[PDB]
Amino acid sequence: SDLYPLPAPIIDVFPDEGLAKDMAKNLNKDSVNDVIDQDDLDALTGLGFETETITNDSMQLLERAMFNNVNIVSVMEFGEDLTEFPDISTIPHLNTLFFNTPPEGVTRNLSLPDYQNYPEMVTITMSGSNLIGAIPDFTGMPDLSQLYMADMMITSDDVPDFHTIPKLSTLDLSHNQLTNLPDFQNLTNLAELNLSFNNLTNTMTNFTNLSNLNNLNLDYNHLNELPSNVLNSIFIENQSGTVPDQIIKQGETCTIQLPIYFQLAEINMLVNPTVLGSYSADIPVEVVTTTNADTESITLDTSELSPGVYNFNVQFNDAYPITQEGCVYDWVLTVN
Repeated sequence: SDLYPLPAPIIDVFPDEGLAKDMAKNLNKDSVNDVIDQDDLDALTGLGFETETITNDSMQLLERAMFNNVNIVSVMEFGEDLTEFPDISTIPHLNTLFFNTPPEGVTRNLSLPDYQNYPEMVTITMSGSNLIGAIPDFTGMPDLSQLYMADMMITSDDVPDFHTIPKLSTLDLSHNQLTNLPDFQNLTNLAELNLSFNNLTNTMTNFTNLSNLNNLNLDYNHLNELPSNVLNSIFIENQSGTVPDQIIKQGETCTIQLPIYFQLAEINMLVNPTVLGSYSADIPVEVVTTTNADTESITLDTSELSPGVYNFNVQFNDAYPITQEGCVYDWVLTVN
């Protein structure tokens, strides 16, 4: 069944320099010429890989040995020609697959198979590498409970409405460029959903069926308004957006709508209640600023301004040391 017969040298069981070297290290043997038996493999519970010459093809050579007790695989370092960890039948009890993120300014690409041979899989982590294609709607991992796919250049078309992973409690899609999200129908046990550092703008999906959600990280997105069904679970400290431009007659005040402020306020997620309305100049110019909760509007006293074109903003949740951006919303106000 492809299984090389034992006893035999590592380099003969695993006929690629890179893979053999790593396998030597995994088995605690000094040489790729060192002889291994089945007991040596039965004692393994984890497999690390770091030699960058390993390819998708080389890594398949792993189905030449039976790994009865390995429950974790960790790709700590890897080259361009390793683009996925394969779907082999020799790791029956694998619980965890982990790609470490590459070094600084090092681009790697990874795809994610619809794995059939790891039915006991619980955690997958591929963060830090560009996703090739899309995330499959997984069929063969009925116990998958954590999935980390941050910093992969994921777009909304890459994310399916996952049907066959009902036990998932954590999902990390942070540091991607998501503009929209599926309203998930069978993630009824999802507890944590991380969507920080994305491109969610104005509004997003108001999740109908996330029965067990505790934590929805929306930090560093561009929402004007938060999804009411999951408000308790939201965390935001920073947020940057715009509100629509306006034209007013000289001497009038300016009022904007901004439900996010009062939503955050309601949920005790404002570090600092004060709102600072201001327009730009050599040094930015402050203006008196008040909040009406019933209309979820903020009013700026723009009544002293001469006719012109003004780059306005509102700022709130400022607590410089620990926030870092605060919440900001810009717009152009024309006064005539």
